[PDB]
Amino acid sequence: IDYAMSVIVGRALPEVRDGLKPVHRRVLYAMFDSGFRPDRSHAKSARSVAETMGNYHPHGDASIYDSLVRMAQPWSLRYPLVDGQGNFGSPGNDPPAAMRYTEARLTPLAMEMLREIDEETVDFIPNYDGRVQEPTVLPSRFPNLLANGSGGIAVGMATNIPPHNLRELADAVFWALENHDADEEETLAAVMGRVKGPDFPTAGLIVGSQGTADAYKTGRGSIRMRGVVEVEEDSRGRTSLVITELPYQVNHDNFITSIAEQVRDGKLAGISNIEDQSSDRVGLRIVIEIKRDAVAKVVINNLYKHTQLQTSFGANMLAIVDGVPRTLRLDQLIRYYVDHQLDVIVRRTTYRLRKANERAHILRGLVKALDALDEVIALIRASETVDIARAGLIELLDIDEIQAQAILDMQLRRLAALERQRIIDDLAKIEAEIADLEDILAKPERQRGIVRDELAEIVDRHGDDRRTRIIAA
Amino acid sequence: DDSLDRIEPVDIEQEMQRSYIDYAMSVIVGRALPEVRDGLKPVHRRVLYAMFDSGFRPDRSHAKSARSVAETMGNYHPHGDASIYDSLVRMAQPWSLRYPLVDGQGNFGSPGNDPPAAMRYTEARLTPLAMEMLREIDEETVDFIPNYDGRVQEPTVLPSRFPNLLANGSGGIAVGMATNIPPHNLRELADAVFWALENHDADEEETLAAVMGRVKGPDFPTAGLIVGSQGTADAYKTGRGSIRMRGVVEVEEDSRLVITELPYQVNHDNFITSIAEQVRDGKLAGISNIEDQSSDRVGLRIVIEIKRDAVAKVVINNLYKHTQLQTSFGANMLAIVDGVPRTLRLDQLIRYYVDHQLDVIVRRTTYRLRKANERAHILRGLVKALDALDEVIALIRASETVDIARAGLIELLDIDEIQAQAILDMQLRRLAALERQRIIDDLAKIEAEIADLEDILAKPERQRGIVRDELAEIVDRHGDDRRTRII
Ligand code: NA
Ligand code: NA
Repeated sequence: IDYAMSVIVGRALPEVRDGLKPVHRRVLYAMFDSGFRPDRSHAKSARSVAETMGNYHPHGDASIYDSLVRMAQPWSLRYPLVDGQGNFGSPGNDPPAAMRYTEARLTPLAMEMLREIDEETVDFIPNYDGRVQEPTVLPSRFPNLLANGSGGIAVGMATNIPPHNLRELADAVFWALENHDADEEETLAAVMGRVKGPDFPTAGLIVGSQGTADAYKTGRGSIRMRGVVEVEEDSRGRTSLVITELPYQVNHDNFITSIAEQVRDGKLAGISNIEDQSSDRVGLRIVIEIKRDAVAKVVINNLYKHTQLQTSFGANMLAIVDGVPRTLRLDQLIRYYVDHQLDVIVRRTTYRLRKANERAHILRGLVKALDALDEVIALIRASETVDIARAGLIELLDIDEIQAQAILDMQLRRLAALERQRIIDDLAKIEAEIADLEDILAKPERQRGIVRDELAEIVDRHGDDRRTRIIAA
Repeated sequence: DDSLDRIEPVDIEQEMQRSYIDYAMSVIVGRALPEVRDGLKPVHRRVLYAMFDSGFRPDRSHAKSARSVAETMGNYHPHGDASIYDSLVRMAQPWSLRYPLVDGQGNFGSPGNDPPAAMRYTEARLTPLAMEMLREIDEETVDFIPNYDGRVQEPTVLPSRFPNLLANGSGGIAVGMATNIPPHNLRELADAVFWALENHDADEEETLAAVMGRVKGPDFPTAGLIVGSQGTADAYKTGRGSIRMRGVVEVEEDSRLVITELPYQVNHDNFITSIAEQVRDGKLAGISNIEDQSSDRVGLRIVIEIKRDAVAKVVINNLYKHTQLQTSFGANMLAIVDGVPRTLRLDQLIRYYVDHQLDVIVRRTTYRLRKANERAHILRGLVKALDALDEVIALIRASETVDIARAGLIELLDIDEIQAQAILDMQLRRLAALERQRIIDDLAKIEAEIADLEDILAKPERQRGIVRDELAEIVDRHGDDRRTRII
């Protein structure tokens, strides 16, 4: 039926607001709700998988651990959300260890995605069995969809958003925050000016400008990615080619294999031997030894030709906007994100203000009780029951049942001189807070300034240098 | 293993390997078979405890099985959900367990080949009997140990307020050795236990006879009939025996052969299949047609019709012969006692259970006694404060800080820091007339409790009487009529 697709496209494509699919959102939220934060010891992955399975994804589905694992791989995510410990696989064919052998916890950036989620910043909905509530989206204090990108298949409509530099994106966002009046085309230009292009975790080089611009303005484009090969004098002492970087998503093992197989086919003469000298110290380092009668330049170009040393990234900016799949331009992605940020901020202050009032209400009744301490005390001791006392206090002080209950819940230790003053002082602080909150609600410029300052803090702390180099040649 | 005369470097490695195996498998066996005390294997114990720790109690709504499977998987059994759900499911089937521990809702399968629904479609919760297995587990009644990752503690055994191992029985294979204990009647077992409680001085031969006298034999949840006495007796006195089970066929006619019960563990579908596949092979001539007419509200009903020629029950006898309408239960009372597998006699099973019950009770009393004292300590200081209420109140209001107040109170009342902190933690509502009296009354109750507790610790007869009364209560509520009929 019509809702069939609406569900297939839910597991297939990412939301534009946080850039996540239901699985990942569930996993992250589960870890959060479990307290698996960065300032705490890693927890066995089985714990996270289990918390997700029982509350949100009731399947012995391998897709849970698969999501947890992937969000931990620095070669897959430009900005990882999971902090892994143990065997989480490799850029090659080496498979990850079982749930029970690995440990995981959230990264500081992931903590920014969940920031203030308990302050009604996003809409929650009941889970599969209706016992608990789950988030439809995360606050996403940092532009995750564009930062980490996304890749998924729908009914022939598969998304393919590339990763980007956090510092750059933040610049584009800051511009959109100040130029709220601007029109799309005026914005499309400013954002395209700040975001130089994709920034893959694997580094490498992007060759050209067409693919990028096409993607940013038409939501579709072919980006030319190229590995990084160095030329070295070997112990031969002749020439050896050294590939230190590969294009995004290129499997190291499959790559080396294609070279050896392509060679045997006779398609890659000039090559004497291939050897992997990679390591955590040296990083990627595939040494290709060329024959003494060979030109480095010709071998290189033949590599670009017959291997993934040079490959294309087929960008397709397709995301879910209000439950409907859509192909977007960079300016739309940016505006939809900013809108969400603003929505989060108003909702946050709306919530804080409500709770601030409830707090002040109680305090006003505690202060009243203080000004009549001797009376309330005698009244309470004279009362045969707490009910009588509750009723007597309401009458005696002119307060409601909640306020009257707060007084009866008060502890002896709060009667100490400095304790009593603390109640007074608090009341003043709370009233001042309420005012400031009401001010934010009244001024859209204040709200805009808040998202800007908070985002700036985030970029200062977690922002990093660009990895992928753009080559106009 | 092997033998000695070699003097080689390859034989040093051979000896060590044999040693590691012995140690290795001597430990694996501790898992394959059930413990004497609670009758459970680690999987089941973990599942039950997880449900308990989650609050999935009989007095609350069923929860999706996936929740139970998940709680188990993450805290105690991180290997997968297959083994877990299978255990949860098995413990909910009234045709498998004489006394189910899990209360299932939805498709938990059938006595035949119909498979259960997925964990997201079924719901489950603990039965009242399961709640008895976990009774007082939070009062240091059993030894706990850290779990796989050391983040949480898990039980090595459950309090087991009812004789589960003998009640529900058990069947497993560890290392060539496989246990096979049959289920029994709770009311009967309780009688045997009550006897052992009163006749603590009795000897093996006497106890054996006394218990064999109260437990008439296995009582399968699938009812049926046991033919003979040798098998049963053999099992109860040698820990091994062959018990003959028989279905219940009550033939009828037109209007123009009805099997209503099958032996324990006999698959309904496989049974009917064996009949048809054999008949068509001519091996079972004299049968016109088979027909399943069972349904909830009627029960098992397999209709078998004979040819005109033979209206003889000789067809019944041919059934007993070539089908599972009559099959044997190979009893083998093998359980884990102190980490070591052992074949036991009914009296040993009974005494080891009683010992555990007694252990649980003194441990419970010991714990309750400690907590009471800590409680009485606090109360004594709250009462003191009450007798000087006006003073303590003025003192507190005069104190510039809670520290000053804490110090002032210690002096003023002659009490320690803990007692002095309890007073400062006291709430206004506790100053109400009836509230104040409640503190006084409590102190008297606590002191009385402590005394009684200390008494239990001193008297073994009191401890024995406690397990007897509590067990009696359980049998009155959850005990049920016998199902299997003997001879
Ligand atoms: Na008021
Ligand atoms: Na005292």
